[PDB]
Amino acid sequence: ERVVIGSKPFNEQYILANMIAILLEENGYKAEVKEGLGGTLVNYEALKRNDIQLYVEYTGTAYNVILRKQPPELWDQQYIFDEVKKGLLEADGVVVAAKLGFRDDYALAVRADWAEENGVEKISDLAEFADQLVFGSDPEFASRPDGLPQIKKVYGFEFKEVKQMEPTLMYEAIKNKQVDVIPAYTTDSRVDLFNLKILEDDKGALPPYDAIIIVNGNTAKDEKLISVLKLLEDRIDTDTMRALNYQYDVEKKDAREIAMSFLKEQGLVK
Ligand SMILES: C[N+]1(C)CCC[C@H]1C(=O)O
Ligand SMILES: [Zn+2]
Ligand SMILES: [Zn+2]
Ligand SMILES: [Zn+2]
Ligand SMILES: [Zn+2]
Repeated sequence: ERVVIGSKPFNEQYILANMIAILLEENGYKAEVKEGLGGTLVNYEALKRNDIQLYVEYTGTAYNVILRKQPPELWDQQYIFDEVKKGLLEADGVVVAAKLGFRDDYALAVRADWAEENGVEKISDLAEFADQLVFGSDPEFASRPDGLPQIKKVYGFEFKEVKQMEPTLMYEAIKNKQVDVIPAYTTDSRVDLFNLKILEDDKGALPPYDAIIIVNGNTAKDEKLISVLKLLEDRIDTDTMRALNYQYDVEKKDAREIAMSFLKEQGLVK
């Protein structure tokens, strides 16, 4: 069988898509990573129509963006998981094959020297300044229901200007003062490297984003394939994902080679 794996445009998507490809290839499959489709909704549409067979999604995204479910009073990681697994199955036959073992959350970040000068530590501290700050979005956060609309609704403010750019460009943009705030990805060590400060989400606006492998209904009938995917259950924690991402964004290593090195070290390929 030919297995096509989707990807959103950033480090860990490339790495994990290649890591899954390698594992599937080791178990008799022909696997390929498909790049360039776009973001969340284009990948999920492609999965439903069988253009792709699986990709790496996140619980909070599936809940808010795909299932368009209503935020509960308090975010609970396992509740959101349980409802995404039920909800994806009920709606489109999509199966949650595995939990990878890490969260990659959106977290609002600013420059650390500015934050220290202004006593900013939490998102609600931004209220004073927000209408004078430029927001640098990735392709999705500005328009997603759990993005800037959710910050507006929960915290009661909007930024002065919104610019959108591909995910990896956010970190240099804020460092170089092209923007003042970004929805940094928490598995990206460029937050520390470029002297940025992640702010506490003190009013609990944003959900947990636990990485999960999702598979379309027809592909999931393949029990051998599902069981290869489950070899990765809980195997990748946040510090591991961050290390691998660094090898991609800073060391400029090829995603296939980063994945291959990890699989060998963990004994998943000999
Ligand atoms: C992983 N996230 C929740 C944070 C980074 C991009 C977004 C998503 O891919 O849904
Ligand atoms: Zn003002
Ligand atoms: Zn588990
Ligand atoms: Zn670890
Ligand atoms: Zn070896």
